[PDB]
Amino acid sequence: NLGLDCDEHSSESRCCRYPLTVDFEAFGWDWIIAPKRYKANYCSGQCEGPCCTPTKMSPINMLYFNDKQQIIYGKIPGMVVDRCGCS
Amino acid sequence: NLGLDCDEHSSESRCCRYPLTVDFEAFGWDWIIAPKRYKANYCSGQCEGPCCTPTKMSPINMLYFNDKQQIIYGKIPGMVVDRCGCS
Repeated sequence: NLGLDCDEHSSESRCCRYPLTVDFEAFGWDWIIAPKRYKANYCSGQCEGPCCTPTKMSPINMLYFNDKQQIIYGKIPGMVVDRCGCS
Repeated sequence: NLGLDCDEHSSESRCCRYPLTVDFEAFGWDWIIAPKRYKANYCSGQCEGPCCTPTKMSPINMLYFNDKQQIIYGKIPGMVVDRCGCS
């Protein structure tokens, strides 16, 4: 398979990956220590039914408080869109 | 500029980003606690300088020992190839 990577304001119409930064403190996800922000990206474009959606995801390593007075470092899956495709 | 994202054995001749897993444990980089391996990717393909090279990079968050008996969590830049292009 083949994926496409675009900038914002590109003229590509096909299903493409675009940049997007997620900001945990902006949503009040207070229990996260780091990172406070990260580039998650997102998918958009014509698939002409099938739609443009993540076909590959990658993890990020996070430092956060849990429910049990612990601080966790852990690899959290499914956090970054690595590729977009029609499905 | 538009980037392409390939699987291994894709048959694409153009400049494209391919998957690649870096394994710190395999190279004995013993000051790194986590992650022991991660998806860095790489760039390969024809550009008809111009050479197929990374054009966007992403960090990873790492846990490691330093020179001063300390354990460090930090955002390490330039660790993941996010986009490949001809330049």
